[PDB]
Amino acid sequence: LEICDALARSGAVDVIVVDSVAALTPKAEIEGEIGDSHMGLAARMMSQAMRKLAGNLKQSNTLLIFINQIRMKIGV
DNA sequence: TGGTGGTGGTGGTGGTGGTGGTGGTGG
Repeated sequence: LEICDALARSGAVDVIVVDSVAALTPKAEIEGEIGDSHMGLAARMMSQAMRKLAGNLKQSNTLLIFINQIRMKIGV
């Protein structure tokens, strides 16, 4: 996301794509171990990223495309 | 401040309908 931000700020690129938001691990998770909580870090990271990108995208007139994946909820 | 992610198949029910006639013996 910081590559995306620093690229958009320059006004050079006209389209950016992120191949899946289901692959953007938080840092602490990468260096931790399997089975740890790592509760809601991804959500906080994504919210901050949007809050900080919406408007730099506008100024630079860039179009940013996300791809996602389907998961299912238990207990519904 | 900010949400995650689907498990595992179970047990059989009921019987139908009959077809065809051979061969005379003693004065």
